[PDB]
Amino acid sequence: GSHMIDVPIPRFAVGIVIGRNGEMIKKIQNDAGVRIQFKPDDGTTPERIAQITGPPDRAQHAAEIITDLLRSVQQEFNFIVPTGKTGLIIGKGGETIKSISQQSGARIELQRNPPPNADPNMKLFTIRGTPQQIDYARQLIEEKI
DNA sequence: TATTCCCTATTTTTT
Repeated sequence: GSHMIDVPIPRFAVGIVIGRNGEMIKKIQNDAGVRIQFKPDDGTTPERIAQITGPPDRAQHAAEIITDLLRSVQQEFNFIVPTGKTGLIIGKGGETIKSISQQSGARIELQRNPPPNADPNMKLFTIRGTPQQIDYARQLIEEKI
C-alpha cells in the first residue's frame, strides 16, 4: 500500500496546505499525486494534523513541499520666535508666511502661547509638512530671521 | 506692531 505520513500544522496555517479553492492541494495533488485528509488535532494541541498518502516515493518528496512551504508560513517641528521679530516674519498680510508655506508646501499656523504660564516674551509657531517639505520652510525662515 | 491662508490572511475534500 502507499506510505502514509501525518504532518502537524497549526489551524491558522492549515489554509496554506489546502489553499483557497484548493489551488494548493489540487496543484500539489496533481504535481505530486497525493491525497491529503486532515484529522482533528490529536495531542490536545491547537493544530490540525494532515494525513498525506501516496507512493512511498511521492509520499516522502510530497511531504517536503508542504514542509518547505509551511516553514514559509512560520515631519513636524516647532519654530521658536521672539515677540520682537514676529512682525518681520508674518509680513504685510502674511505675504511672507504664505510664500514660505506654499513654496515649502508645509502648513504653518501661529500657535498661541498661554500668557499666564508661557513667556509673553516668546511665541510658538507650529510648522508641519512632509520631511522634505518642512526642511524647505525652515531654510527660508532662517535667512529672514 | 497687527493680521494671514492652509488643511481637516484565509481555506478544501471524501469517508
